[PDB]
Order: sequence, then C-alpha cells, then structure tokens
Amino acid sequence: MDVAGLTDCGLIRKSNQDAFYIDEKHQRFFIVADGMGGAAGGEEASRLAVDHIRQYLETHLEDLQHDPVTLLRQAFLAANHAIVEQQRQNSARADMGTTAVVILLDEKGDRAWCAHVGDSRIYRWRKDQLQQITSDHTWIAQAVQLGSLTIEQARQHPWRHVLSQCLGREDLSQIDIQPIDLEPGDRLLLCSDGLTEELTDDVISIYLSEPNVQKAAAALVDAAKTHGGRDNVTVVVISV
Ligand SMILES: [Ca+2]
Ligand SMILES: [Ca+2]
Ligand SMILES: [Ca+2]
Ligand SMILES: [Ca+2]
Repeated sequence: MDVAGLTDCGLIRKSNQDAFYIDEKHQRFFIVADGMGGAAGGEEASRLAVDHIRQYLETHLEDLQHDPVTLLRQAFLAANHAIVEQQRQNSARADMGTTAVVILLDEKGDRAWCAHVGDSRIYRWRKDQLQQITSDHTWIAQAVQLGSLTIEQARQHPWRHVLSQCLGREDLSQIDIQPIDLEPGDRLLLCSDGLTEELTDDVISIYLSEPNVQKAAAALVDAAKTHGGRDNVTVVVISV
C-alpha cells in the first residue's frame, strides 16, 4: 500500500491554513484539515485538529479498533475541545475553526472508516469510477440534497463558502462516520476544497488513474493551480 500527501498555498492565498498527516509507520490512518479564522489563524485550528486526532488515534487504536465509530467520534471531540479551549481562552482567535476528513483502515486493510466534519472530502476511485464518499457540511449542499434549490447550479450562490459544521464549535453534534469496503487497485483521496473548487470530478479521476501516487498527488496540486489556485490545496492519495 503506497501513500502520498502534499499541500500548497495556491496562487492567491499568502499563507496555508490547511494541514495533513499520514501515519507513515503503520499506514492505519490519514488526516486532512482545512482551517479558517484570522490573527492567525486558522492554521492554529487545523494544526490542533490534526495533532489531536492523530494522538487520540495513536493512544486508543489498540483498545478501540473493534469499535471504530466510537473511536473516531472521541478523536474528533478531543480535537473539537482542544480548539474550543484555545478559543475560550484567546479572544483574537475566538472564531477559528477547521474542517477535518479522516480515513481509518481496519487492521486487515479491506475496510476503511471515513469520518468528516466540513467540506473537505473523501473520494474512492475504483476501475475508472470515481465516487465521493462524504457529503459536504455546507448549507447549499444540504439544500440540493433536500431539495429544492436542487440546481447544481449550487455554487456560485454566495455560500458555497459557508459551512454547516466545523471543528471548533461548542455546538458540535454531527460527525459523519461511514465504512467503505476496499479492493486491490482502489485509490483513496482526502482533499481540502482547494482541490475541488478548481478541479471537476472528471479531471480528478484522470489524475487518480496514475498508478504512481507520488506523481498523482503532485499532478493534482499542479492542476489545481493551473486552473486558478484560488485557495490552499491539500491532497492525500492512497493506493490500496
Ligand atoms: Ca481555509
Ligand atoms: Ca467551500
Ligand atoms: Ca479551503
Ligand atoms: Ca478556476
């Protein structure tokens, strides 16, 4: 199983508030976070999220891998509290927040638990078929899903940019957690919306077809900038 990860400012943003982590030693879990907030930032929130989810998983994986939904929920809440605590304390960064998408693999490696809060995404790629696993926690996504406003078509409405869920909120209840089964040759992609605001699903699928995940990850980031690079962009590419 090969894995590559990459982050980039883009061509507009002066700093990168994205963060990611790959479990290089054991390849059990993978994390991408997209921060927001100034003063700064932002980068604080997404760093906290990645660090706390990582440390919670590291500590409790042995004990709780039989119950991944409980494990992932507690990891996310650990992250959420760490951010809220740094908020409640610090006035300037009181509104800092971040997305997170996490993949946790079962020990066997045939099953992946996908957990997320926000509009960062997880995709699975299998035999030239690209499938978005996570559903965006945005107002307009959840609108289209209902509907109406089921024109897609969705953005550009003003938001688009506005999240219905993010880490760093005392009012956090919804954490989406779902299992997906894996097959040899599948690719997994974790990405911030810096990727998917620039690249259509069709384009992403092309780049995920490259067996070399190092080249694939670099291609994705490079393509996102060619198309505009209006935001921070982060990708983690996993070959199953
Ligand atoms: Ca951001
Ligand atoms: Ca967005
Ligand atoms: Ca973003
Ligand atoms: Ca563009």
